Amino acid sequence: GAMGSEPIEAIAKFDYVGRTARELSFKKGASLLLYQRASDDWWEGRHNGIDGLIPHQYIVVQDTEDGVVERSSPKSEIEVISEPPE
Repeated sequence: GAMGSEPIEAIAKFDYVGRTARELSFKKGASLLLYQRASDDWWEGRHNGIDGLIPHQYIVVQDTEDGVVERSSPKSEIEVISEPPE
């Protein structure tokens, strides 16, 4: 960064094969884009034009901004319930 509002970059450090239809598959060295931390183990992100889930333990997130703290932390309950559903 500074990244402002843009998605965070990460690189795959290990190969990963997706085990469900929601999960991205990628090879070590791949460039990944991260939109939002879903949980300690998982991100919502993008690889090769396709949005899906990416496991935290298979990647290295690139440095800096904060900023990134919002996208890097899972959304809290109180944040989600602050607005009605669509």
